Amino acid sequence: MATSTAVFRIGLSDDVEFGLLPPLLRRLRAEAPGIVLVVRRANYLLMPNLLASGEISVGVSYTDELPANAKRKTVRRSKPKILRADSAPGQLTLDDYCARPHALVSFAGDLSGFVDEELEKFGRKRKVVLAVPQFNGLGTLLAGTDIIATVPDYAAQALIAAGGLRAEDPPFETRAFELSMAWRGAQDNDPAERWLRSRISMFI
Amino acid sequence: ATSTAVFRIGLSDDVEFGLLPPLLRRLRAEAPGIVLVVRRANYLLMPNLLASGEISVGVSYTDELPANAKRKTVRRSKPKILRADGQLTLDDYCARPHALVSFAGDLSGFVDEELEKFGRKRKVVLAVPQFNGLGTLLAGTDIIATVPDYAAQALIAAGGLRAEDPPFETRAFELSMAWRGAQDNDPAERWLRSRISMFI
Repeated sequence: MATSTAVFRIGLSDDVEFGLLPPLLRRLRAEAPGIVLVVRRANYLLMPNLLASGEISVGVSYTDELPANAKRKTVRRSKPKILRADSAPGQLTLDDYCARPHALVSFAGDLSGFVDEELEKFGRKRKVVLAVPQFNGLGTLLAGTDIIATVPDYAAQALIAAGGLRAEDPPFETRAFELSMAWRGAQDNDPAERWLRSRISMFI
Repeated sequence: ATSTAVFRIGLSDDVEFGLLPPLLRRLRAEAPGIVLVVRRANYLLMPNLLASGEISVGVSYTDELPANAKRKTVRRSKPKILRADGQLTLDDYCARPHALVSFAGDLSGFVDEELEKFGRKRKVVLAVPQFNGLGTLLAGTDIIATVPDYAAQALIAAGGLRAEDPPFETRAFELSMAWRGAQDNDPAERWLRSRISMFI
């Protein structure tokens, strides 16, 4: 692989890109200086599209369902986290949660999510005032407001690292998709792709 | 001011990164009850979201405009070079490795078209979809990136990088706001386009 000038196309969740990419880039550069990396944005909705269409060979993303012609590997289990920016003492109760306005990380413009689906089961609801298509930058949008966001704990970690937010366990149970490495069945055999995937796994 | 309506806007990665926070602060200050949906769309994907009705207004580099649609320039082009290592000469610029940001999966960008006019070329070694975290990405490397000035301002504010003017020029980073002609009369939509235009 040292003499390779091949171009590689991978898909990454926007939060995963912060931690995975810098150490990864250094490894491929040092051992395969001719290879070019193209990173596409990935989420659990675009993930089957990116694989089935050929836009990426492998992705590291939150994943829900994948095409039948796709292999996958869990890289990290997720639990939900509440993010807030106000200064009120104490953890949010369920009543507090349902009364405050919410920011939703929605990858296709929906104003409701799985949290709303779960709250509806118990006859409760919430008001979403903001839908954003990514995780990063969310702290700049919540700052100085009482808007709260419900995100996977991996995204929460990166957003807490960005500063200005508090993280807590939600006052109820909701979904949190796994972080996965997923690739298409055809490329399980490929040595160049096996090599890239083994290099990604060296850092996550 | 008392509006509680839902607005759906499309923004490229550079605009969502550097300009959405000031825009949102101003939108919420005037109309605290509005609901905002932001869709991510680069300069090639944007027109599809406008034609399909997924958004009512988009902000991106100049692209294809669907039928019935209108556009207006909202910010002039001012690119900046970012570096983590004096000012870079043109020969240094064409010799350093380049990271390309959010060009829909391609290995070419606007700068490649500009350099060709001098019979020059560059080497793109990396393509990423986001501007946030570029500092930690270029840290300890000779890789440079060429971003719009509003993205450079936010990235320099986080520390670790230096920003310079490029050794050539380009209108290619001009921001244009596009919308459908059917919504050209909606007072709520025209309020929104008015505020986007003002707060650039």
